[PDB]
Amino acid sequence: NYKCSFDGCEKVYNRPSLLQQHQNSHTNQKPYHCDEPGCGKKFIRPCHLRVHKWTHSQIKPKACTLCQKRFVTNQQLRRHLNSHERKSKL
Amino acid sequence: NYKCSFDGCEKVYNRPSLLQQHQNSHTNQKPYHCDEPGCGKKFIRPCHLRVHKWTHSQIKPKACTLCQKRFVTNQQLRRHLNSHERKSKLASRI
DNA sequence: AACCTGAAAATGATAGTCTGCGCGGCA
DNA sequence: TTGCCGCGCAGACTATCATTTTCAGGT
DNA sequence: AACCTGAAAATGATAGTCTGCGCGGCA
DNA sequence: TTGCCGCGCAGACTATCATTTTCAGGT
Ligand SMILES: [Zn+2]
Ligand SMILES: [Zn+2]
Ligand SMILES: [Zn+2]
Ligand SMILES: [Zn+2]
Ligand SMILES: [Zn+2]
Ligand SMILES: [Zn+2]
Repeated sequence: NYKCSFDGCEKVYNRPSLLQQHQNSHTNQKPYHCDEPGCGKKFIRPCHLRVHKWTHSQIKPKACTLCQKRFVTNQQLRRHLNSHERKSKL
Repeated sequence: NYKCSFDGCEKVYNRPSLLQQHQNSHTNQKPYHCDEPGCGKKFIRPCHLRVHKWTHSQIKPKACTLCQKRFVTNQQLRRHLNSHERKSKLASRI
């Protein structure tokens, strides 16, 4: 496997990529750049950037059947629907 | 909560003791010493020493139902019983 | 009331971890 | 031709925290 | 064969992390 | 007495590596 050389970490990952992404956390390195005009945000991991890029699309992917609002994560949508339900109850 | 001030660490623990024990990693400190004649081993955490002290005690805690041998960790005993099972099965197939 | 005010909830963005896939390399 | 393995990839989750919006209390 | 010999397995010790408990301090 | 909150401990775990013992290979 692959272990972290950091002073007191002692973490282990089963892939080189995972170790490099973990180590970028100690070195505050964010290889994955948003190629979007005006953003210049950077991220440790490719998933983080794949998700960030949705903030720029005019129409966000996940939709609310009720209020037509749109969202990015599933968790965003579920939290929003639980707010709708808690609101109905009141 | 409790965060590590060390550069680029970014660990977090929910108790002072936990933070202090992590910080023993940076300072290479082993506060908890074995008070046993001739041992003089040292440890980062109190649990590590609580576990070590069993090596000196006359009766180890975990026992084997089969061969009566005794052990320290549960993992030790689980592994030993799986050795018993592998051997019993292999000779039973034979 | 029509106010404010800070608390409470919603919303938004982003960090780590886990699963399962395909794809090349190896034997 | 094989599968067998190491590996990166893509997407999911939870958790965290900041930023906004709502909300209730007192005034 | 009964050898050795190195591989594989057993065994032992020790690092970090997670959960649940009781325990004291308060308000 | 309520709990509510911090807090350290104990038990449990995973994982790693060192040290011993077992076990087949060729001889
Ligand atoms: Zn690390
Ligand atoms: Zn961007
Ligand atoms: Zn909605
Ligand atoms: Zn640290
Ligand atoms: Zn000792
Ligand atoms: Zn036994």
